[PDB]
Amino acid sequence: MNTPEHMTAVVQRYVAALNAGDLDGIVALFADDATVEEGGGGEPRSGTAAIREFYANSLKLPLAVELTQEVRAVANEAAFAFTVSFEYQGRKTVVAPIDHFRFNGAGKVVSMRALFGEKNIHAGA
Amino acid sequence: MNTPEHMTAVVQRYVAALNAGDLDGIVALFADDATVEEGGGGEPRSGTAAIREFYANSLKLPLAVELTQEVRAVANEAAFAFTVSFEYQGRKTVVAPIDHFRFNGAGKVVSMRALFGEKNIHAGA
Repeated sequence: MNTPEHMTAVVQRYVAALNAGDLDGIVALFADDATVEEGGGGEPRSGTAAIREFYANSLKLPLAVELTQEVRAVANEAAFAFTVSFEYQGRKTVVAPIDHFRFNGAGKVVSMRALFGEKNIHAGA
Repeated sequence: MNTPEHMTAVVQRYVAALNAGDLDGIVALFADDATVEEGGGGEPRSGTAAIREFYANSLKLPLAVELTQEVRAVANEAAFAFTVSFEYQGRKTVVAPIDHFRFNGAGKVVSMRALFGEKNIHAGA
């Protein structure tokens, strides 16, 4: 049993932890044998240490992360639309993915799949 | 090979066909052995006739359908956020799901999974 309220709060913990650059808090959301994958990126990575590494790379720059719509949560799944903004060498980029989490009866995330393509990356020259 | 431009246009064909109540046009997007599923609804239904039936039910009332953000398309997948609005016995409802399509190398949809929960259903008394 997962509630929609629980899964929504887990998405919001996730978004806030990227904002905070809190890797322990991001990884604590996941089950021990979870996997993470980004749609057009490399193969899925599985289990606690791999998941940690995946996110450490995401965080080399401070990130401004925000949900851009209400979370969709039902049954044991949640999907959400959001943006990740960051600065580098004087240019602001805003990336807008949609991510999908699947939960276990424990309420932990067993899989996260993120989807964004080159059209979802908004940045001046 | 699917392009992001193709998959995005297939999402927009899909949305416009719900608007038009064009069931042939919706079903023509799918592969012959595709499946459709709604997250907290019944089991997945598979193949052309089942898919047709799934949508005929969706269309008993005229639907105003609109993408509410840019489509996310990458690799062979696309996800999108949208709303479905309709009227019944004097009340306007707006439902806001996120749907996920997976494509084959032919460019047809092999699976559509829609996610929305009771918090994504916006309606007065």
